[PDB]
Amino acid sequence: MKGAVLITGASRGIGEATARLLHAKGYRVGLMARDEKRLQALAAELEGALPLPGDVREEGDWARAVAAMEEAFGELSALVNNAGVGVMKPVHELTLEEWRLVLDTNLTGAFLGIRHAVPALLRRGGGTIVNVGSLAGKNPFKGGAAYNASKFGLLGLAGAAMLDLREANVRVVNVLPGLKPEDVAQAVLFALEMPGHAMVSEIELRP
Amino acid sequence: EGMKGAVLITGASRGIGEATARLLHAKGYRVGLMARDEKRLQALAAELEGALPLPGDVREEGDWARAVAAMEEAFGELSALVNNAGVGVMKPVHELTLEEWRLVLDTNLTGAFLGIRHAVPALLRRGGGTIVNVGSLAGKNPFKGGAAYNASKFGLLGLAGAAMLDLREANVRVVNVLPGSVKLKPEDVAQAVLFALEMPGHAMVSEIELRPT
Ligand SMILES: [Co+2]
Ligand SMILES: [Co+2]
Repeated sequence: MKGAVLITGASRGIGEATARLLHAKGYRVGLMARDEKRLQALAAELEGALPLPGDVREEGDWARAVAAMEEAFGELSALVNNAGVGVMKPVHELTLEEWRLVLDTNLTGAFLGIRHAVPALLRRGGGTIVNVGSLAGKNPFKGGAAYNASKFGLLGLAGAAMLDLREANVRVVNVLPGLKPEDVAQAVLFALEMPGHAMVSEIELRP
Repeated sequence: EGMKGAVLITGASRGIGEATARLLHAKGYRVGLMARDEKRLQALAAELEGALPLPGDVREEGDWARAVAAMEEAFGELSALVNNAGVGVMKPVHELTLEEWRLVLDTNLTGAFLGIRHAVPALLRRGGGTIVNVGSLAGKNPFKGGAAYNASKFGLLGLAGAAMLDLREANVRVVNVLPGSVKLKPEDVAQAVLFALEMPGHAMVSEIELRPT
């Protein structure tokens, strides 16, 4: 009875470390990821976890994932918006398709996560939404136009969302890594157990 | 008189956009008026001789391609771009539809990207130029109902920051013009946009912050 937590980009990096940590801590986690091959292996490692291969950009996949969490665990206590991809090229060399891939996955994906998760959290009397910040701090860098745009956008989305859901006992917390994936994973764990009283809205880790 | 530059302005039919158009044109700059409301663009184009009415949607690469090209055919070149297009839908984050969300982000954020993508080549043709982004307070201060608006305004700074680092070696200056922290008239912003454009070349300005006096 630790709480059902949905995690995007769970097949690798921070997502995987987070998945592994929460599962080893008694959390019943849902693993959302695009890479089916990796997810399949992780689904057998974390027995009990709910493997949910899909596309964070698709609103349909989000409906199915949240519905699946409630059907398998009876509820959704938290969402960890981690999913994040990049395409490092000079701003004027990026194509619309590349721009969209990053923005739709990193930013639109988080928005959809929130939209589809809130209704499920409300039915549980509340919950937590954790967003993973940029893995390169909050300073612009060459070739990062799309990436920075998505990560900065994410903060704006999270800031407004925090104010919106605050009275419905839904805490929006940002975990901003900008070392090791196991580190960020620890930060996410803290955000899920420590707060609760809806006060901490941002945890930052040293570069 | 008649060789100050050719500037393409988005959201030119109203507010800051229109104020920038009137000033720059009065100062000798050739201007392209980009906005969706064709009637208002035509009306404003009539008030300014030479002004190029370029109705179009900043979300479409197609309209940007045609706009920039129209600029080069009418004025022989494009010297600068001013991003001022914007739309707003405010409401609780989870109550926002995917459609309402895309309207805001594609127009306010993707629109600037497409603008940089299609204006740069025309600027590289003449050896350089300027891209001015009109910022917003919503770019730093979250607020109830601003999920999509804040996200697009925060993201704009991310895009702009990396953009200036990518283009500075090609002599393309990306400068941001935005409000202070804590009323600012449309004419005041137009003035800042004016300076950003006309200033000597040497470790120039990357950002100009304004506030009501
Ligand atoms: Co993944
Ligand atoms: Co209009």
